[PDB]
Amino acid sequence: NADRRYKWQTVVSEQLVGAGFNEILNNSLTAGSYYEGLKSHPREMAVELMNPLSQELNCMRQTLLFGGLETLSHNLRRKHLSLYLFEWGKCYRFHAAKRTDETPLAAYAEDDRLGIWICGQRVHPEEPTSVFELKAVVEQVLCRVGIETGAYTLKTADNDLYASAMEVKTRSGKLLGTFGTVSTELIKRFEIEQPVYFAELLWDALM
Amino acid sequence: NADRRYKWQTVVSEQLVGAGFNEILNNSLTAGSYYEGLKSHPREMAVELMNPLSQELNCMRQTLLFGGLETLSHNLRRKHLSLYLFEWGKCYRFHAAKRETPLAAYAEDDRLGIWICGQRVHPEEPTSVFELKAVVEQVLCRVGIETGAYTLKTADNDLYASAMEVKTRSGKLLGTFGTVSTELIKRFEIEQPVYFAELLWDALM
Repeated sequence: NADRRYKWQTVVSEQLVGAGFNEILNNSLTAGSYYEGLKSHPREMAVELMNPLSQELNCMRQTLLFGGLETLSHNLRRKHLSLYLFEWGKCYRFHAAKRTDETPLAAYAEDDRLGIWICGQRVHPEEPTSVFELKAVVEQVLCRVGIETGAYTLKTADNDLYASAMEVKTRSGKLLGTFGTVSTELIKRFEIEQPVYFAELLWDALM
Repeated sequence: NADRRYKWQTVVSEQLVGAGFNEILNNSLTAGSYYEGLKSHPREMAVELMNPLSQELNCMRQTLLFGGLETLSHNLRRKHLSLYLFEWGKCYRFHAAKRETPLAAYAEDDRLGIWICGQRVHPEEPTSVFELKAVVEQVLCRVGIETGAYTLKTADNDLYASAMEVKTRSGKLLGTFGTVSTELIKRFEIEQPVYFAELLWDALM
């Protein structure tokens, strides 16, 4: 139910704002090139527009990450020293068909996500941010919806969006999300001269 | 469901692309100033971002209209003569709740937006609201809604200079189409009539 979930959303948003965050909102339209060669979100699983105006800008996003990188790139150019951002938004993919009886792509799928970015200088002298600050806010979001630290563990991930990342996975085996340090190649691509810590939480799993 | 909704959407999209339309996709983030003064989508009904980076771009859209107007204005001023656009997307708002919560209810709904602008697609003849009416009927028919199933009634919707509501025998609103307000197309520096339909996907099926 959209109204009940929205009430929980704003409660989590209140806590992030309290921790110093800004809310952002990015187009679900994105660049196909962002996804070339990824295994975490393959280019071939992208939902493409029909007869788009641009051949470059023609995919729906599979992750919230890149909209965030763009917003970071943009705001780092404008001299923001310290960026703590979050975004609620839907993501989209095709699932590959298991059998070769119809089409290469079977189901279309969408899912709700919370994206969280910390970059630059720590808000409290020369002190940079770290992934530990991100872990701490991630843990507190889980906490705000009644998920205790004993209910899940952090495991090393193999996610090529990241240089290194932990998956948050419940005692029951529900993937809750991922957080870590965005891969070197991806941050260079968006001309970010500095590390970016990103978490992406699966809202359906937290509800 | 999403996969099923998606399957019908593409069916309709094929028909639109077949009649010359490009699919577009705009941010659900929009400018509040677009909504000042409107009765149809009042500014105060907007779902707002919390502590946004911009005091101007801080609202979620209530209609698909303005993102299209942005898109049109962007492509016209780059010498397009003819623009036929459609977009699938959610819209957002608060409304009065059911008389035990003090809070307004958040609502979201899937919509189809259709814009026609410029020279009619193949003599040098302008496009017209009648082209859009035909398209709308052809979309309705594709999802199994015969012309006898609904009527057109004159609308009072300040997004439009003039517009028609599409409504079922029972009174269910299926959508709205018409000619965009003079003041709204001037505000986006479009120098030319824009014909816009907005269909309520949830009501069609």
